[PDB]
Amino acid sequence: SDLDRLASRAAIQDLYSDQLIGVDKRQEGRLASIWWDDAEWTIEGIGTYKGPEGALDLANNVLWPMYHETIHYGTNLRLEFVSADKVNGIGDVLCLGNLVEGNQSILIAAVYTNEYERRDGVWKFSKLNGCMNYFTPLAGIHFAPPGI
Amino acid sequence: SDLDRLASRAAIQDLYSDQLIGVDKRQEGRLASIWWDDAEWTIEGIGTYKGPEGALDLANNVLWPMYHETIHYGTNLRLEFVSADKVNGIGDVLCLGNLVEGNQSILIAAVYTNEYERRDGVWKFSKLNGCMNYFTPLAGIHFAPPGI
Amino acid sequence: SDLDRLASRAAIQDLYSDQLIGVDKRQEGRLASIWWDDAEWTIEGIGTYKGPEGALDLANNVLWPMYHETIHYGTNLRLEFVSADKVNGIGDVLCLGNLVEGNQSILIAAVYTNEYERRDGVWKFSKLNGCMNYFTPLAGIHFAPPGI
Repeated sequence: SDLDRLASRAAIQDLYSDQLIGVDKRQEGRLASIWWDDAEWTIEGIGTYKGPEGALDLANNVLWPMYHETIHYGTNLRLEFVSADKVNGIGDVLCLGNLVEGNQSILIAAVYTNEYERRDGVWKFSKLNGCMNYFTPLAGIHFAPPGI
Repeated sequence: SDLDRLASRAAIQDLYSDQLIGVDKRQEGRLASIWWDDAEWTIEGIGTYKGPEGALDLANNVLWPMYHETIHYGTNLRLEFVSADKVNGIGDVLCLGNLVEGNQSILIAAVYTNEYERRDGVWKFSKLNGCMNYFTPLAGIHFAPPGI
Repeated sequence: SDLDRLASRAAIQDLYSDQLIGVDKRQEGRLASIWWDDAEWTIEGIGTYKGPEGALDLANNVLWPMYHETIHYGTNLRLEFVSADKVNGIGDVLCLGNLVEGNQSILIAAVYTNEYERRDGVWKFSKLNGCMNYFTPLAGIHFAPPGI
C-alpha cells in the first residue's frame, strides 16, 4: 500500500479531471461513469443530485442549458487518506463562461469538497460539494472565439 | 507496467509543463528537447510546424516577437494509454499576456490535444494541437509588474 | 529510488498545494508544518521571513490583514532532482483577491521558485521565492460571492 497509494492518487486525479472535462466538452459518457450510485453532487445555490442518474440530470437540465459554453480550470487537488479505501479532498477551481441569459461572460471561483471511495479495487466519487466563492459577471468583456 | 505506468505519467506531466514553461521563460534548450523529429506542433490560426527545428522556428519568428511576455497556466492533463508506448491527452490552458500590437493585454483560453510516444524507453511529444476557445483582448486593463 | 522518486514527487505536490491552501483558507496548522526551521519564504516587494515562526508571522501580520480573501491557483509544478534529497522547482501561480485598501479586486500572476530538502525521510520547504509578474487592480470589477 505504498505503490498502491500512488496508484489511487493517479486514479482520483483522473476522476477529478473527468468531472471537469465532462462538463466542458459535454460528454455524457465520461461524466456518468465517475459516480457510485449513492454519490451526491451538491452545488450551492442549485441543489443536490444523487447518483449518475442525477449527475446526468443536472448536466442536461440545468448546467448545459444555462451556458453557451464553459471552461473549468482545476488545480490544487489536495488529498487526505482516511483509510486505504476512503479519501477526502479539496480543489480550487476557476471557471470561465458565457451565460445564455443576456449573453453574459462570467467568472466563477469555486472550492470543491470531495469524498472518494473504493469498491472492488475501483475508485469513484462518493460526494462532491461545490461552493462558489466568486460569481462575477464581467462588465465590458465578452469571451469569444478568435474568429469574431 | 503498473509502476512503469505511474512513471510514464510523471514523465509526460513534465513534458507538458516544459512545453509551457519554455514558451513563457523563453528557454530554447528546455523547449527543443521535448519533440521527436517527426512531431507536429499545430496552433489553429497560425499553422503547423514539424520537429524541434520547427518548434524553435515558431518560437523565435512568431510567438516571442508577438508578445512582450506571456504566462500559460496548464491544468487538467487527462491521459489515455493506447499502448504502453502511445498516449493521447487533453489539457485546458489559460494564458495571459501583452501583445506588442497596440500594447494590449489579452486572455487566451485554449484546449491542447496531444499525442505522446516512447522510443528507447524515452518519452517525447508526437503531436501537439492547439485550439483557441477564447481570444479576448481586455478593454480597460493592462497587465503590468508591481513597479509601474 | 525509482518508486522512491515518484513518492517524493507526491510528497512535494502536497507541500506546494499546502502552501497555497494554508494562505487562502487561513489555516495556521496546515501552513506552519511545511517549513524546515532554517527555511526562507521571500516575497518580492515584501521581504524575507525565515522558519515556520516567520511564515506564521507574515501570514498574520501582513498577508491576512491586507486582503479580505484570496484564492491562489497553482499549476505547472516542474521539479528537478539535484540529489535524491534536494529538489529545485518552478510553479506558475494565479491569484484573485479583494484588498482591504479601497475594497479593490486584484489579479496577481506570480512565479514561485522553490527548494525542497529531505531530513529523516521527511520532505519540507527549504526556500520559497515569490516573484510577482503581474499586479493588476481591476478597474470595473469587484469579485463577490453569489449572494450580493
